Amino acid sequence: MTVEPFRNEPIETFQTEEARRAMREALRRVREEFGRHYPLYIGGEWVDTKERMVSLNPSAPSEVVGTTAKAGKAEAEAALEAAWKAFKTWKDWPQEDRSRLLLKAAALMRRRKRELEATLVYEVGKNWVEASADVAEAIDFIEYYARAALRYRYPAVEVVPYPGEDNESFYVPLGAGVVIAPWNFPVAIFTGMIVGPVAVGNTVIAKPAEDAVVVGAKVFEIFHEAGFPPGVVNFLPGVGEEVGAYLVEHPRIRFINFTGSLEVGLKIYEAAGRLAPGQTWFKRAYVETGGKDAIIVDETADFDLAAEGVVVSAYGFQGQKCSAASRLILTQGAYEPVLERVLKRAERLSVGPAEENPDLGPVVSAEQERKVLSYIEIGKNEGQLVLGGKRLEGEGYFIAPTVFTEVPPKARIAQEEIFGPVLSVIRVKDFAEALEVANDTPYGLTGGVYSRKREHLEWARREFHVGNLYFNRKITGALVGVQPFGGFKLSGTNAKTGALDYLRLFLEMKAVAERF
Amino acid sequence: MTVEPFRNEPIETFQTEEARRAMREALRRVREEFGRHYPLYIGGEWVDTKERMVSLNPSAPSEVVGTTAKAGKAEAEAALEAAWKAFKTWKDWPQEDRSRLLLKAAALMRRRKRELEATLVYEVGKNWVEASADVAEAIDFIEYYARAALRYRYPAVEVVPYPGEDNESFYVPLGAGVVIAPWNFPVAIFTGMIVGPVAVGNTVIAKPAEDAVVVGAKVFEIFHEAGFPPGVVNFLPGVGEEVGAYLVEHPRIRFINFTGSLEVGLKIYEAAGRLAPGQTWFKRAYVETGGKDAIIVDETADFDLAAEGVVVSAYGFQGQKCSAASRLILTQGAYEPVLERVLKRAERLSVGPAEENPDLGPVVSAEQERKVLSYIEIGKNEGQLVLGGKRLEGEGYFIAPTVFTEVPPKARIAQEEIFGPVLSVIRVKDFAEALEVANDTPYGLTGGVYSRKREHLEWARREFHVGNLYFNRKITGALVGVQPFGGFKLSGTNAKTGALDYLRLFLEMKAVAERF
Ligand SMILES: NC(=O)c1ccc[n+]([C@@H]2O[C@H](COP(=O)([O-])OP(=O)(O)OC[C@H]3O[C@@H](n4cnc5c(N)ncnc54)[C@H](O)[C@@H]3O)[C@@H](O)[C@H]2O)c1
Ligand SMILES: NC(=O)c1ccc[n+]([C@@H]2O[C@H](COP(=O)([O-])OP(=O)(O)OC[C@H]3O[C@@H](n4cnc5c(N)ncnc54)[C@H](O)[C@@H]3O)[C@@H](O)[C@H]2O)c1
Ligand SMILES: CC(C)[C@H](N)C(=O)O
Ligand SMILES: CC(C)[C@H](N)C(=O)O
Ligand code: NA
Ligand code: NA
Repeated sequence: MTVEPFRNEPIETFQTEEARRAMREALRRVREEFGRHYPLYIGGEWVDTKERMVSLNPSAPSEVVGTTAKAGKAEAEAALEAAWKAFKTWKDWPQEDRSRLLLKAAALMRRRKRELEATLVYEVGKNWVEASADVAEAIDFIEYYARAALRYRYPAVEVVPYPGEDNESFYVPLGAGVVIAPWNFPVAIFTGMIVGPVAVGNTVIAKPAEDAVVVGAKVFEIFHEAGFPPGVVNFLPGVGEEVGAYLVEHPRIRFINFTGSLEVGLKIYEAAGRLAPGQTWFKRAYVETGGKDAIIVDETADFDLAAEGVVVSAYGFQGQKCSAASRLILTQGAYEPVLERVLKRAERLSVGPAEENPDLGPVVSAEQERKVLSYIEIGKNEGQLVLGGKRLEGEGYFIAPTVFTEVPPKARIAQEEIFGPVLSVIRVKDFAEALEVANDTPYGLTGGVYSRKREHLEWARREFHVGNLYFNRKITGALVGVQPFGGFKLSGTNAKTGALDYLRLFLEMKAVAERF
Repeated sequence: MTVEPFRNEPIETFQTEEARRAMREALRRVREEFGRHYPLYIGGEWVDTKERMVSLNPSAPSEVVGTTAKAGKAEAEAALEAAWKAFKTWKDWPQEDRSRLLLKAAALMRRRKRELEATLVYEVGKNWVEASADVAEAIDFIEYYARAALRYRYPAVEVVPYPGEDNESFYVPLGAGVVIAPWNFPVAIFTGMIVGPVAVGNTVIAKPAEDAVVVGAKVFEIFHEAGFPPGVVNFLPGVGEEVGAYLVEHPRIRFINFTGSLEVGLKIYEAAGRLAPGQTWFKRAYVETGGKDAIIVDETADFDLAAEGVVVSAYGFQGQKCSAASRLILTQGAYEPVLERVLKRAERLSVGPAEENPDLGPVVSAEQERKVLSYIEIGKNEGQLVLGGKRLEGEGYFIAPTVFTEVPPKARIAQEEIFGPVLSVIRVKDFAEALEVANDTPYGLTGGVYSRKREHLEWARREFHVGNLYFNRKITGALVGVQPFGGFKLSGTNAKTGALDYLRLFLEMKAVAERF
């Protein structure tokens, strides 16, 4: 297979009339389709259930974006049977054939990109550019993994020769596994976690997050149209603690690919270490969990550039990113100039229904709103509230951009992942103390430094202990291929997505010697 | 660093007068030192304890071959402090400097190979060639990992460029971990599991098996002379379920590298999946466990070649190998010709004190003797005893080469790892049924096929589901570099030793972007 070198899918900014027109039409058609029902997808067919999952518009939660079927244990069992049956033959497809199937799925997704973006707008309250970045990242995962998988093809392993023998080592896929996905990047992360394993010959049962079931179904429409053989990919919208846990704990699930909260990731990793009755392997579990990500700014930085990057990092998609800047660590000389600029920029941010393309749409659900507002109340007794801290008026789950300052490094709001538009500003003496504070959390996902001092940058390169570190730019929006994504510590297992190494996680190696 | 391309250390056959003379000298030196006490090695110094571990000669168990100190929880804590203190600077050594240190250790080990082999003979009952293969493999791990580590050096990761930015991804070591080692290859596996992680910048607390504490101490003499910085490698002989479990469960242990029984591997993997109080990472655990390994012979095979390979595979080091052929699966046409040849060959095998270079020495301990004899009793109830099945005269734990025939595929002796000189012979209709029987165990470590039929060999290449498969040769003695070693299913986590991939298991990746 020979294709053009990988390039990232451009993120639409909607600055041309042509792009606005296309997006307006896409939003109109998605809105016109509110209330549609999407079944499960098991063994190559759409399968309905009596029970359903309801997906609300967080900008106007009286509105039902759509419903899906709901998978329980019986549907999990049907999906397992379909996936294992498919694995038997899918594993034997030449890699080039599997990679071409991914490339077809990528082409179909690209052709439906405005529709998928519009679905994210309505279903999870992304503004237009956040929706565009999500979809472009999904396309990037497909394009990237399609190509990366060829690097593992038979027989890929470099071995030392031996006289009178052929020695051949090669990779094989593991089997049928479960993918359990978050609501915050429900096209990008959902797609990536599915297609990586599938590319190299595994089969997958995919469990979308409850708040993002409709867009998960549209991804499955694409998979079905592309023509993945029956059983290779299966779609099981349902309750995480029910069908999700059932699959995690099952003796016949080979691997678990999870992205989500630390709380859930911990349970999954523990469960994966147990031998379920009748289980005949050691389960692999990849868990990519939260962060409490900091940007450090020292007195040498471009303060205007820093303030802009902090505001993008903290408030992009309402701070509902594992990569979001939730801590701003300012050295003494940076404190006043940077905080003043951040406050000035943040107070200008618009908040409203996502379809209007505001700076911030709503948070995703009533439960998320409750948790964020609760953390705001906690924060009021830990640090100094200097901006926002309020729910805004309206049916949708609108929360104002919020800033606390003089926050103690050990405060709950400086340690725990809030996952909302809440920035905690921490004042430190110097760059050495900035690094100490940056590192002193249980997490290690993303981080940033704004500084012109080469020695501070290079020190952070060595010692700011996060998996994804950025200098003089935003700490969100890691690009597939460019920035292998994944963290340290309680940010997860360091499964680097959008990197060659990712696919090795879903392979095992055989070594076969023939003595002639 | 530029060194000669990797080659495997030649295994001494002792066919020359000089080699025999050298072995006799080494045996004499080692036995003159049977009085020796070997302390713990913690933070660059030998540290003694009140309590001790005693090591016996399994060929003459009234003879003590040495004693060592005995690590408890306090010594585990001391080793942890030392290993984490050392990690802070050892991680920052240029890879070339760490690799040179391993190369020095390999040179020192090679200079002491006869002494090490003689220690294996007396301490764990290896005959001369089994001892030589063990030491040569340890040397190989050091030479191979020294070189392989350079493939990961800063900045090793292939990433996609982005305009106006430097994007740099690179590997870093994980931290301090525990290595828990078996008695059956107590130079090779002990050395490999330590030096792989250490090569790329980790530090290690090593817990040798109780039956092989003395030879483990001698490996540490080599590490000390090579000049590993204090705390980089630590030696903690002690009780598995005490000090071993304490380290496995510890919140400050970053990774576990284990080779041993399934029973213990299951406990370790389960424990590793738990977040210990105060733990701030997801532990990595690599567990390489047992096998129930089969050789298939069909009616097209060279029956004499097959019989020789089977006897080597089944009874080499008394069958106390995770790779040992414990099942012999014969198609109808192969059954009589191969079984008659195997019986003729096996009945000629000598058994006695290991230092006399018999075909078989003793099993390693009174406990192993009890286990093997108990399985022989079970076997008498499940199949037909046709050879051996008896303890042999003398204080040493001598057990005759044993063959059961007409063994049902689901018999305990056809399913459970006996780890002694006990071969179970299974008659099957044809090659398809042979593969079915081969695959139907909880294990998947090694396997073999004797056959001249190309289609049967290539069918097995695709479908005989073991990590290390061998055609028309013995299924034991995997060579570093040549045959990446590690299995499927309950044979462990497929951490392929003696392969480039091994070192990646002890690394995490950081991605650092600078926007100019
Ligand atoms: N590290 C990363 O790459 C990354 C990326 C995106 C999001 N996240 C994390 O995701 C979190 C927000 O996502 P979320 O709210 O969907 O997370 P969540 O943990 O609440 O749920 C994630 C998924 O797990 C399922 N689930 C819930 N309980 C389960 C259980 N006991 N067993 C099996 N499955 C279960 C849910 O139904 C959902 O599909 C944040 O913490 C964020 O940091 C991390
Ligand atoms: N897969 C492989 O590469 C491979 C290679 C060699 C040996 N083995 C296996 O090794 C086994 C024989 O070795 P063994 O008898 O030394 O194995 P074992 O499991 O009894 O002990 C192995 C090591 O673990 C320690 N240990 C025992 N209980 C422990 C506990 N609960 N927690 C932590 N550590 C504990 C022991 O003290 C020893 O150091 C066989 O099953 C064989 O198949 C596997
Ligand atoms: C998907 C998400 C984690 C995105 N790649 C980011 O870094 O913000
Ligand atoms: C050390 C041991 C596992 C050896 N390499 C073998 O295959 O027998
Ligand atoms: Na929704
Ligand atoms: Na001994």
